[PDB]
Amino acid sequence: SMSVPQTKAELLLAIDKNFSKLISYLNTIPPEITSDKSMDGHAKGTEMSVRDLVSYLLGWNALVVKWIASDAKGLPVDFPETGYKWNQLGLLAQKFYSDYSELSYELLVAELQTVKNEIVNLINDRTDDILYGRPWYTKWTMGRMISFNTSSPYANANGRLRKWAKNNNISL
Ligand SMILES: [Ca+2]
Ligand SMILES: [Ca+2]
Ligand SMILES: [Cl-]
Ligand code: NA
Repeated sequence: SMSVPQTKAELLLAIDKNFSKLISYLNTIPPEITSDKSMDGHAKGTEMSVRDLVSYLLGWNALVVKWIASDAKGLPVDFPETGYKWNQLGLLAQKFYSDYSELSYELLVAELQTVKNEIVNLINDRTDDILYGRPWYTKWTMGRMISFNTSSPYANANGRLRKWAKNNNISL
């Protein structure tokens, strides 16, 4: 649907559309301002930087790749992550923050592009039946696990960046 992809084609489209927009925004923003803690954060009342936002996106995108790739190698997978429950997603996002705290904006953007390319490759190697035809992780399809961690967060990031750019001298 327009809300949540329900086919392989829709998933690829949402990724392509939302990521193309995101990368256009990330390539526009002067890197010199990407450490200002001037964006509203995920939890209300917090603040984050553009670099921090890229770090959060990278963590979710790397995670879904790790789930799929590890499963495909016949390895057990902890969801959402080893040591975390599904009601600890803020805590998990803070792991990403620490994981990537010393990485530059430029390296983060490059890494995000790399893992986005890898998720597209994983999708391309599969079919609609694999992605949407049956459950994969408990009640959820693989395709939904992918959009939940890629196209949906990309679109949220795009909206956050549009709002922020209005107060930071950036047209986009
Ligand atoms: Ca903001
Ligand atoms: Ca505050
Ligand atoms: Cl989703
Ligand atoms: Na989906």
